Amino acid sequence: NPYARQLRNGFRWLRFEKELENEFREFLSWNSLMQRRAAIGVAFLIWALFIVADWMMVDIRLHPSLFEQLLGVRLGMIGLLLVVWPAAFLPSLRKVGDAIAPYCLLLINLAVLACDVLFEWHGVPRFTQLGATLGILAVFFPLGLAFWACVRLALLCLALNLAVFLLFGGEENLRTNLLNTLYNGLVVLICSFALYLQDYAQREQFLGRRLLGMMAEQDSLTGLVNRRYYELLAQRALEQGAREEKGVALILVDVDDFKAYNDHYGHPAGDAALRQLGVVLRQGARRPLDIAARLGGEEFAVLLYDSEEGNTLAIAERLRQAVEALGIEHLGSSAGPCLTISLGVAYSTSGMGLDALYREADRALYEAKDAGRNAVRV
Amino acid sequence: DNPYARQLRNGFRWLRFEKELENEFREFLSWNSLMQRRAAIGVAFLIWALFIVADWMMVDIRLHPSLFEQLLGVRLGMIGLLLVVWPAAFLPSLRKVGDAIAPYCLLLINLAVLACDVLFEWHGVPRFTQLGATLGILAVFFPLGLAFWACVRLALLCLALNLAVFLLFGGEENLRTNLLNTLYNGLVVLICSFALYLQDYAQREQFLGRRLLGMMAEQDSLTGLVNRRYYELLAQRALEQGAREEKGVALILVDVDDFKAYNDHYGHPAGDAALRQLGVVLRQGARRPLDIAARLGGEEFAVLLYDSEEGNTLAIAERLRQAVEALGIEHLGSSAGPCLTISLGVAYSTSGMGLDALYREADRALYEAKDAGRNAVRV
Ligand SMILES: Nc1nc2c(ncn2[C@@H]2O[C@H](COP(=O)(O)CP(=O)(O)OP(=O)(O)O)[C@@H](O)[C@H]2O)c(=O)[nH]1
Ligand SMILES: Nc1nc2c(ncn2[C@@H]2O[C@H](COP(=O)(O)CP(=O)(O)OP(=O)(O)O)[C@@H](O)[C@H]2O)c(=O)[nH]1
Ligand SMILES: Nc1nc2c(ncn2[C@@H]2O[C@H](COP(=O)(O)CP(=O)(O)OP(=O)(O)O)[C@@H](O)[C@H]2O)c(=O)[nH]1
Ligand SMILES: Nc1nc2c(ncn2[C@@H]2O[C@H](COP(=O)(O)CP(=O)(O)OP(=O)(O)O)[C@@H](O)[C@H]2O)c(=O)[nH]1
Ligand SMILES: [Mg+2]
Ligand SMILES: [Mg+2]
Repeated sequence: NPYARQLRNGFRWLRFEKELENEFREFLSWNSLMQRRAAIGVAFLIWALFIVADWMMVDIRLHPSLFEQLLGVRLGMIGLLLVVWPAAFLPSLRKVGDAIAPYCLLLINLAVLACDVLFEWHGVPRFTQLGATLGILAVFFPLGLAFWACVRLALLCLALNLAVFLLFGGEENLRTNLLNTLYNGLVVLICSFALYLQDYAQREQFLGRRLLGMMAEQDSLTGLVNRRYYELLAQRALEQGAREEKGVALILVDVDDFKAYNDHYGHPAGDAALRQLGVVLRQGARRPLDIAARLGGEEFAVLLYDSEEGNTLAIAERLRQAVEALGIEHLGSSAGPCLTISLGVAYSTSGMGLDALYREADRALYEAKDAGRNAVRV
Repeated sequence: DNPYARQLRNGFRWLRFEKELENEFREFLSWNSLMQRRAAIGVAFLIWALFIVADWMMVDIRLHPSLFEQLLGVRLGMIGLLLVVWPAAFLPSLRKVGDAIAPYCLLLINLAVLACDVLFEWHGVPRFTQLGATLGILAVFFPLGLAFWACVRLALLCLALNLAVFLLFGGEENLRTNLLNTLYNGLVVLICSFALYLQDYAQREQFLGRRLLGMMAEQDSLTGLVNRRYYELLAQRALEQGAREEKGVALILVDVDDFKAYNDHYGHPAGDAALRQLGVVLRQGARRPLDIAARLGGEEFAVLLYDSEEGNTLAIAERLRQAVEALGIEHLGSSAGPCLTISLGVAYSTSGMGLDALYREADRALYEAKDAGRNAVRV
């Protein structure tokens, strides 16, 4: 089981196998549709709050040109925010949003510094140094991106935020911006702790549900289908077979003389071979809508879909030969040097239930097992 | 079913478990969060040390020596507080004490963040690191192992102090800057609350899943009592323990008689229905200490007994046989009575004797009870 082995060996440093990671990314994108809706809404609200704050804070009568330039930049992203808005709600193109989400964030960061880079252009001192911080925290919003995607994005944002102040506004406020950029560095580090626990929990919650579902779908010792799933699926198979008007053939597999194997070879060794029986039974089960299941204990049942009586006899004979050709020693057998297998085949028609076919299948094995080696009766 | 499975099916939006589950979860949270306190103490010591360096970096000691001294006293005070709480957090013996002051420790850190600022306006010097108050809020969201609502209510209280101190002790010269920064900090809390919710929700589902996955796989059964493989581990351990203290172990196998009639006349859902009442009445009849009851597979089950004599084993076998006989279930196809009949086989084990020998004797008596018209118990 690919899911089980990933959980056992651990997934530290937050990385799956190539196929599992691709499945996880689809899982991440599927469950982050609601988060994208909130992220677009909050970004529109935040930038709207920036505009009203700027107008009510800076005087226009003395610096009208500065106000006009700032107002153009802010509305520019707001209009650009309404053009990426149709690309985040339509499910038809949600895939492209996985690659443009970094584009839609770093561009927002670009405008955050653009508003400040104009206060010193017009010779007006700043009134809030917390603008740069809110652009950085937008990176950590849960847009369904991975751990390393968000982390590498904020670090790039941090570098660009530091760069804009070094080449601009020189010999003025340099100490206060460098400290604020340094303070932001701690902001990124603190948020990295929390995001790590989020992504680690998310992956191992995804791994659990896949493993839990598979475990209930199959049995444990072998890879066949457990009892309660087999009953439900066979009823669906019978209903489907009646819908398309074609008979369903049932063949049951039973091991003969298992006390001798148990008491002479040991309890763990006696059925250690059960997996070997499972694989050689499964390799003979490759047809479409052809199932392999264990009914609990020594006896197994496999269901054939759209097969004729000649085919059922042919496939039953070769699997009996195949298990005989395995040649596992079993000294207590009265029908051969090695362990022997009994088969019982029954045919089911449309509108005829599971109970009747099982009744029509059991005594063929009973008449075969007794006074018989590996005989098969229809 | 399981309490863990019950919660998962019910759902846990708003992040609240049952009282017993939440107490287990909180202990689970504290156990796994022990490593996080190592980093939390490290960063808080490092951050406050860096605050001291920054304050001395530019503050004019010549012009304002009193301001520098007062700030230096406050910052070293919490570092002293960090060195007195540090021995109370790394010791596993009082880990409950270590997180008994976690809201207390964070609030004090927030207090010094504002106290090392308001003194700038006390001495008439404009501040230079308005971002300082924000760092006192982000400390609340550090993964200290607290619950979701504990962190959320803590940061909101820290938000209140920022607004209160700047409106009252913040004078009137830099107010318009203060409310803007406090309003921006409100967005900081809101943004971090989104990520916090996903963290706690993802964590809680795992604990329900891990408890459910482990218990269903290793232990228990879908309808029965215990998995066959786990029964084998217990039986080997019980035999090893029994041989160590030199006492016999009694084994009893319970079998259903004439099950073909029940299956083909009453149906499969009736057949598995007969199983689960059979399981519960066998479970209620198994109350001895270190008593193992399991579903081996198919129709037969085995119960393991520790420190019992032949008379007790025969006595308990008879009453459960009468109990299941007293249970009125229509099994009209029976050839041994009006209702379904149950066969039992009891075997005794000695010291240093393998499970195959006792199992062979146990089933041997079972068939010799079967051919005797059922309803028989043999040793
Ligand atoms: N059982 C749990 N283990 C957890 C939980 N959170 C973290 N961990 C542990 O985190 C481990 C991840 O590997 P590391 O120790 O390298 C992770 P790091 O040291 O960077 O941070 P922690 O996750 O705080 O240990 C993993 O072995 C888990 O046992 C949790 O909620 N439950
Ligand atoms: N290790 C395991 N042993 C099993 C399992 N299921 C059944 N058994 C063992 O197999 C036996 C039950 O099957 P039967 O007694 O009907 C075996 P036998 O081949 O003699 O039956 P017929 O061929 O129908 O006469 C019994 O010894 C069980 O302990 C299993 O999943 N694992
Ligand atoms: N299968 C997953 N569901 C998730 C994940 N993250 C969030 N959710 C969903 O979160 C939901 C729990 O919250 P509610 O249903 O009350 C809606 P709320 O807005 O509070 O949460 P979200 O649905 O996460 O926005 C739940 O239905 C999940 O489907 C995830 O990683 N996997
Ligand atoms: N509904 C279920 N039927 C089961 C289950 N396990 C076995 N069986 C049925 O039990 C039958 C196997 O034969 P049994 O060992 O029950 C023999 P029975 O008690 O009918 O006759 P005696 O040998 O005279 O005691 C067969 O019809 C199986 O389908 C199970 O978990 N559920
Ligand atoms: Mg058999
Ligand atoms: Mg029987």
